[PDB]
Amino acid sequence: MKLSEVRKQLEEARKLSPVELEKLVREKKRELMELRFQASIGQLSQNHKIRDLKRQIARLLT
RNA sequence: AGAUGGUAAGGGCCCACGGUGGAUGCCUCGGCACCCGAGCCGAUGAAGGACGUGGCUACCUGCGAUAAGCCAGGGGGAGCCGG
Ligand SMILES: [Mg+2]
Ligand SMILES: [Mg+2]
Ligand SMILES: [Mg+2]
Ligand SMILES: [Mg+2]
Ligand SMILES: [Mg+2]
Ligand SMILES: [Mg+2]
Ligand SMILES: [Mg+2]
Ligand SMILES: [Mg+2]
Ligand SMILES: [Mg+2]
Ligand SMILES: [Mg+2]
Ligand SMILES: [Mg+2]
Ligand SMILES: [Mg+2]
Ligand SMILES: [Mg+2]
Ligand SMILES: [Mg+2]
Ligand SMILES: [Mg+2]
Ligand SMILES: [Mg+2]
Ligand SMILES: [Mg+2]
Ligand SMILES: [Mg+2]
Ligand SMILES: [Mg+2]
Ligand SMILES: [Mg+2]
Repeated sequence: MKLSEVRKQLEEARKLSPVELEKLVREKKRELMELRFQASIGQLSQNHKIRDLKRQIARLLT
């Protein structure tokens, strides 16, 4: 259901849009690295966080 | 003084049981033929690949650094996160 949620947020991301798109993506990107960085060490990772964040990025990218 | 009976190191034939081997029968996601349909794709980068892509992934499948996926329109009505 998280889809309907984030979607509206993105045309909502039309304060600055292409610019905030980029700002927001870059952010989600870091969170992703921070994530897999901790995922590699083992004792700081669950799971579904990644794929959810991965696809999260995708629709932002759209 | 004479006679003709036992032994099986092993071998043979037959019976029983077993090993090995994978024929025969049954089966079938595959193949074959015909008939009907349908019949082009590419510089808006094809056909076909290489590399990559999953939290743990060797291969196959799918996909392309948005990477077993992204958006929207239909379908569908309880399961789903390929093998
Ligand atoms: Mg721009
Ligand atoms: Mg994933
Ligand atoms: Mg955009
Ligand atoms: Mg004698
Ligand atoms: Mg004997
Ligand atoms: Mg003997
Ligand atoms: Mg056998
Ligand atoms: Mg042309
Ligand atoms: Mg050109
Ligand atoms: Mg191709
Ligand atoms: Mg990999
Ligand atoms: Mg996954
Ligand atoms: Mg990984
Ligand atoms: Mg890996
Ligand atoms: Mg592959
Ligand atoms: Mg990615
Ligand atoms: Mg897929
Ligand atoms: Mg999956
Ligand atoms: Mg899983
Ligand atoms: Mg399953």
